[PDB]
Amino acid sequence: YRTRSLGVAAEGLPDQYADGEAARVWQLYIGDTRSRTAEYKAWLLGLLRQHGCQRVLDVACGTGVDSIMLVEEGFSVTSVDASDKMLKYALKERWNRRHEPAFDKWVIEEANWMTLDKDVPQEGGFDAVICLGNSFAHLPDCKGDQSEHRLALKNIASMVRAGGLLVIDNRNYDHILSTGCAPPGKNIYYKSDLTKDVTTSVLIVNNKAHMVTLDYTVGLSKFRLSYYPHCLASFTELLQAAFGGKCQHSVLGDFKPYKPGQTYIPCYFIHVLKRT
Amino acid sequence: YRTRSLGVAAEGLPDQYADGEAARVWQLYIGDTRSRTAEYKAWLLGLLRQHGCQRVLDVACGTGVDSIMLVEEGFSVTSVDASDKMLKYALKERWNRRHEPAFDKWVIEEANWMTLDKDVPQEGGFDAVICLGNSFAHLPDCKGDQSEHRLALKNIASMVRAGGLLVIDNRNYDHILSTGCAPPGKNIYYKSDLTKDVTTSVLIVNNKAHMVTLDYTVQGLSKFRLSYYPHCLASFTELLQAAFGGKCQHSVLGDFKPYKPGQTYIPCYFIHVLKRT
Amino acid sequence: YRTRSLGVAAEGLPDQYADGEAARVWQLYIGDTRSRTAEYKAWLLGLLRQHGCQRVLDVACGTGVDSIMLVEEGFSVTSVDASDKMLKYALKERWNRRHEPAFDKWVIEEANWMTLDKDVPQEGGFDAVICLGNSFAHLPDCKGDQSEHRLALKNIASMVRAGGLLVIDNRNYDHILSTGCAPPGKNIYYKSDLTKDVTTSVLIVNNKAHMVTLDYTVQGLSKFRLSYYPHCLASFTELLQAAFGGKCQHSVLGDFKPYKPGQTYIPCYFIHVLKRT
Amino acid sequence: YRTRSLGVAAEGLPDQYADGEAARVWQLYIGDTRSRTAEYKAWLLGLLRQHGCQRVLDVACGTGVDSIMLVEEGFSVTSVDASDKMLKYALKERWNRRHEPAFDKWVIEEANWMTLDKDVPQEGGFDAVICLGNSFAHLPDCKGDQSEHRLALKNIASMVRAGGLLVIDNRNYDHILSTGCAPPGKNIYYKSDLTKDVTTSVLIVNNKAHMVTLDYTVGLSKFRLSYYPHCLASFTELLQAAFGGKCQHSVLGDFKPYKPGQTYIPCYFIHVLKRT
Ligand SMILES: [Cl-]
Ligand SMILES: [Cl-]
Repeated sequence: YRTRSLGVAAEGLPDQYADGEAARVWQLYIGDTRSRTAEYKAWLLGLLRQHGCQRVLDVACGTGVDSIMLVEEGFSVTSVDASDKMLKYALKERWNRRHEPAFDKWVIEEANWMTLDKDVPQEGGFDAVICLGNSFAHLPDCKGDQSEHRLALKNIASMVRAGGLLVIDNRNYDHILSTGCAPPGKNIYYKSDLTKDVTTSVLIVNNKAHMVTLDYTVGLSKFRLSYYPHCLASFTELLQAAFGGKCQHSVLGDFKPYKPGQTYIPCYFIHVLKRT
Repeated sequence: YRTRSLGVAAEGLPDQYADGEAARVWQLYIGDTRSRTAEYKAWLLGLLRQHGCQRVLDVACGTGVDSIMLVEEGFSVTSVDASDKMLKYALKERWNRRHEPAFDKWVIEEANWMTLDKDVPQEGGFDAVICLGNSFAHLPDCKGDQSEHRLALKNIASMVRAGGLLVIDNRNYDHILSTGCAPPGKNIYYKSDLTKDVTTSVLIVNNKAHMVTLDYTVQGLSKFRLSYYPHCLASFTELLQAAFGGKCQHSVLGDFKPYKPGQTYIPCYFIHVLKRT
Repeated sequence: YRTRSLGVAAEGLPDQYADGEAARVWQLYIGDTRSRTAEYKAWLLGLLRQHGCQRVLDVACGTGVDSIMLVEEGFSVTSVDASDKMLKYALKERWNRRHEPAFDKWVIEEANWMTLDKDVPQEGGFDAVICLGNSFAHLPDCKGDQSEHRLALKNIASMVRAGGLLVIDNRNYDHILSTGCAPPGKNIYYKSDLTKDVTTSVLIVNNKAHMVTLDYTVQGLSKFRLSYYPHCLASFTELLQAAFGGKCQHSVLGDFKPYKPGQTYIPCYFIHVLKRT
Repeated sequence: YRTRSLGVAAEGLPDQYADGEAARVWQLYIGDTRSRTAEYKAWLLGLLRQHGCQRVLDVACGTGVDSIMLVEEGFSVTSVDASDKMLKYALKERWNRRHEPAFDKWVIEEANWMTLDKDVPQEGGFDAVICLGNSFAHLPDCKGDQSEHRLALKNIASMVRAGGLLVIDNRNYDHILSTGCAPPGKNIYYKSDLTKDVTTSVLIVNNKAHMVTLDYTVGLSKFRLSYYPHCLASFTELLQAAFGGKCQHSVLGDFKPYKPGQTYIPCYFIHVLKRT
């Protein structure tokens, strides 16, 4: 005897967990990203312009910060996320700036990886599809095999029109697994000026890493966030497979070309594929 | 071990209970409100215009259907709700119509009854504040006295300018308690063309009704639960007076008509109009 | 992720909720039963001996206080309960006194009302089956008709031999519903010397009382919750007849005395004695 | 609106989770131990007799199987566990055999590691205290440091009278961690004739192993059980510390003397300490 079904709202009632002490701290986290690094912007703009990208799909746009840059830089952006809770902030921003012609043109919609094909509006499909900030790692492997990772990837891939780009990244889980730590301050896209401590939890199921759970401490309060530990060799194969190997594929480590065995260990691997 | 804290989202992940069978059926419920009845529109519009209301605050605006009407009729509307889940549909609509001047001027924001004074923007406060559709009954009495009902009301009241209206209703809980049924099809504002069954659950705590919970089945057969505080007429009226310090004129309608104690016709909803003096 | 499945124990680990604040206060409640009133003993012993009862089945025996009396008075008692948590105290007692011949002969076993026929050992079935202290009211009506009440009763009935008694009671739910209070200090079997406050919660589903839940505070101030099905007198009586196919004699006591409809004195408990014919 | 507080029972009502599909399968597990191995009995009896043990405390006795043997072999046994749910089976057995003088004399009681000193009845304290079958591993480290392991051990230690034995064991977590598997069929005390599959989950917190969770499949149904991963070097130190190093201490691997670096890898380490 819950008083309302899980997931139903009520006029003038806060949705189920809005008021919780973890939420009102999680919103500090979701919004401490207000400091794009110079090196990131220079790289992304550089790559999209080099390949002649005009219409861009930004998947898992979150508060839309990456999208907002693209809109400002002259691109034709549609931005999607599954989370209403975060999409709300992008939608807000668009609205304040609804008066600027670029922002009138900015398309923001709900979409889920698992049904991406039905969700997104376009015809032709995009010049580039970007999925940056390690968002793909959010997707759990509940099934057991990786049948959800395969389907999500093939849906994102399908968004890429012949000669177009998929630009997608993962935190260096190779390094994470071997040290057993996901330390703070390592975002290459946005730098935080927030002090944090992180507890790293690695879950190994039947001798295969299966989840990395981060317990953040940041006025002092706790939130939890969880990740699928994508290893470089494996993620690469997953990406190829989404295209049927009809793609060229290169690997960056922190925006610079990556060579197996190099001495510098990157915080993130960034995969750029062009559909052939 | 939860893999994420309750109430935290993840880029590219549905928020906690979005895909549950009760949710994707609740959205069917919450978008039934699509057939405003003729005499509702004619009464509301008539009252606002009788008292010269221009600036209107719509509290718990839900998908914003009542607000959308007001904007379409020329009013200066601001619309609030605590539920992001619902405010989503209103914001959507405004966006589609952002091209019509009236909709550019429509203000939509997050607010909670418990902090309404801080939350809403304005100076100095509305011609009329409308809270209709029985939303106030959504607010539970967790603390046990009715201390929360007192504060909410007092906050809504405070939005009302000198000379202004508070327009606020309740389903007829007197009738509900005495027959122990809150049956379907009774909405006087929007008529459903959806078939439903309702189970009605009345909770009495130490001899005072404390909660009415409704378990809907809707016709693909699916279920959801929604809960209410049972505001009786004599009580709610006192509560409303108290929100104004009695410095108000108050009258009671039953289904849009003047209501008289002991009349034979039993109204589905009581609707309270108060003017601040 | 739970670290162990719900309901599995671990060598050297307390079972799931043993150390919770409500448990270690519930045990204070469940061992209040330590002051049998004089007129209870005198009525029970009197009835059993009037009808020549030797072999007795005590159903929901809890800590076994009623059973311990019967054994001490010379009866052939078997005692059952579904709750391991409670059966623990009875088993303990038997063990301490395992040296007295009467206690060597006392049978104590696990049984569930839903399967009572399979569960209890015997051939051919008891002189009297006693289920007293309002335990039957513990059984919820989850399925909605009273199908479970029917089966339980029918199972208990089946334990009764030709010529035998079923002795079974209910707190007076008629009174409870009509005043909306189940107040403390009313036990006619055991008197507490413990101070308590009770909150009474009545759940009505589609116009039929479906549950009474009691939230106790006990005087170190601690809280626990316990729930009951509200058996009304007219109804429970029909249910009991039906368990025997009407092939039974039935009478109703109010607090150990013959009960007559419309009398002025309002009993705390109704106690039903039925003899199989 | 739970209808009754968590952990309260009701005359003629099954305690909270008794009826669950995991429980009625867990009882198959708790009772598939009806086949003591010959080698175990020969070792334990041998050791207790060698040191002249008469009064024995069996901690975490579970269904009492080890205790029942001791009672049958002539010892003065008191047997304790925290779990009513399992203690119930020992108590049962005693009762059926209450007629045999040895079983009249058998003391069975409730006790918790954390308060063992107050819980157990004795004066002098025991000739040997046995905690076998890997039960100590059941005790989680919720605190974070190992302050509960330290207190439990010092309580068990305190049960041992001058010149007496603590005999206590752990599954080989060294091996478990390094292979990432806790496979079935490896009990050296009791052999199962039950077919099982096990999923092994290792949880590493801040680079220190913290939990091993076993999901059993055994008519096919699932239960879960969890363990603290005690490593040999560390557990040894913990045991010494419980005595203040005023103890001699040897290590067996599967009942045979254990030598660091030997080629045979044991399933269990068994610690025998004598208080000096
Ligand atoms: Cl107007
Ligand atoms: Cl007798």
